Amino acid sequence: GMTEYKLVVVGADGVGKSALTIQLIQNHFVDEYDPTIEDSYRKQVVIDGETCLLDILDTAGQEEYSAMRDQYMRTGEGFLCVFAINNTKSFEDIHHYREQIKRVKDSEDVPMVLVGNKSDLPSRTVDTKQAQDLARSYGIPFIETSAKTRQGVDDAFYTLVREIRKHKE
Ligand SMILES: *N(C(=O)N[C@H]1CCN(c2cc(O[C@@H](C)[C@@H]3CCCN3C)nc(-c3noc([C@@]4(C)CCCc5sc(N)c(C#N)c54)n3)n2)C1)C1(COC)CC1
Ligand SMILES: Nc1nc2c(ncn2[C@@H]2O[C@H](COP(=O)(O)OP(=O)(O)O)[C@@H](O)[C@H]2O)c(=O)[nH]1
Ligand SMILES: [Mg+2]
Repeated sequence: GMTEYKLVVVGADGVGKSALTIQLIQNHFVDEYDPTIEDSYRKQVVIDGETCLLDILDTAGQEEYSAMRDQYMRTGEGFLCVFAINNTKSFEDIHHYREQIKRVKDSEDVPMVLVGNKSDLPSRTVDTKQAQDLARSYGIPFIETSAKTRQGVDDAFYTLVREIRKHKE
């Protein structure tokens, strides 16, 4: 049977959650995607020789801590916590997203990857060392991405699948 991995992409508005998801799905950079569209997209991929089905939830809805929103986020097996390297506030929000994931999954060990997006841009405000160190503090991997150039896109989603595999085993 083909294993399906449910991946959820989270982070502050405008960090590039949709552009990253669409690069994985379409193999195309989409600079404009309605910031309110929250949807799931599937793609069959080969990761370490195993053909698997990715189901990616690209988050966008209003901040809401209700039984309904918690249950929808709880379907995720692994999470990408995205910030933009030129937006300090998005990096400073990361701990909130991790805390909410741990809470809905009722687990101290949820497969997770820290993603520093917009790596193509020159006006960086978050040092790579600070981002590597945040990931080190949590015991999770860190991946530098650009949805514009496709830098790190497969690395981010594929590392998350590998983290899910380790957790299940
Ligand atoms: N974009 C904009 O403002 N978008 C909205 C929609 C999402 N959103 C938001 C804000 C937020 O803020 C916290 C960091 C902060 C801490 C104190 C309370 N608030 C104000 N947090 C979230 C958020 N946090 O967790 C989520 C999840 C989707 C992550 C996975 C786990 C769970 S479980 C659960 N329930 C939820 C939820 N909700 C999550 N989301 N979201 C702000 C703009 C762009 O304009 C430009 C308009 C500003
Ligand atoms: N230069 C650059 N712009 C990006 C990148 N990813 C997203 N963007 C831009 O950032 C803005 C928000 O992207 P979007 O995917 O809508 O973010 P979301 O709200 O997290 O889904 C848009 O203007 C995008 O063109 C990237 O890696 N590089
Ligand atoms: Mg979006």
